[PDB]
Amino acid sequence: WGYGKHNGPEHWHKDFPIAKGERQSPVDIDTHTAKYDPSLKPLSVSYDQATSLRILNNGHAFNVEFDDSQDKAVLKGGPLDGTYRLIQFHFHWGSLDGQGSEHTVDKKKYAAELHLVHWNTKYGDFGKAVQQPDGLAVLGIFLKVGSAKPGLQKVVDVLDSIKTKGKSADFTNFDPRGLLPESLDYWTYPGSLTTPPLLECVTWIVLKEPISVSSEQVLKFRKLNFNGEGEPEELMVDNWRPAQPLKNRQIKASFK
Ligand SMILES: NS(=O)(=O)c1ccc(C(=O)NCCCCNCS)cc1
Ligand SMILES: [Hg+2]
Ligand SMILES: [Zn+2]
Repeated sequence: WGYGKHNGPEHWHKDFPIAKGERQSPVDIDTHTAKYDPSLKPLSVSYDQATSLRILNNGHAFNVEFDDSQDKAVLKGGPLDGTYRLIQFHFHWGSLDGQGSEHTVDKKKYAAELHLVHWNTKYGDFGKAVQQPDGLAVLGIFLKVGSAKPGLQKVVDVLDSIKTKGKSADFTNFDPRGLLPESLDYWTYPGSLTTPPLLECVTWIVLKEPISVSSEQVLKFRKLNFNGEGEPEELMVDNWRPAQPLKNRQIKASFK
């Protein structure tokens, strides 16, 4: 599977039937139809004792992995019940600034979108979490083009080393707090993974406030390769899945 005409999102259903399920992601967030929910508690993002380990190019994006063998960088509060451990984070971006985010706000697409992945600790491990309806919590954050995001340059500078599919490199002491916007106001709804196996186990928390990154910083994302070393070069761009039908679901807001 991939993002090409012949193996892109419109073909995924052939191997992963759930692609046409009842709670798939991403989706369009209709701000006026969203319901401000007063019962929603505050989001509690605790990244102070976080430990990054490696950065890897998996052929569809690059993942910064974290040591989740202890509660070090966790997510809780908001719509969640229980603690979720941060396992990794990746992005989805476009070939042009006007596209790239998976989720959209009133049909508006951003240049990229960050996914901080967390799994519910009551299920023992990531593999067990994906066998549960409330197994994962992904914190989504939109990227717009403007000023440079300082907390992003360490990531951007390492991309030279992970150009092709399969490469990785040590990436310790990275602080994910530098990728968070000032506000934690969010939209929340029950969805899925946006890439196969597309399992429906995610409680999506998409933040209202976007972060800014320079034009220079996004380009470097576009220099990565989908292919491995010694194969025709395919620039890793447009690695995003379009909005899916909302169906019998309502998006709730933490603000008004
Ligand atoms: N895009 S996202 O943040 O929603 C997202 C987050 C995590 C994964 C992930 O871990 N996929 C690997 C599936 C392993 C489970 N074995 C099932 S067959 C995918 C998408
Ligand atoms: Hg699930
Ligand atoms: Zn993702």
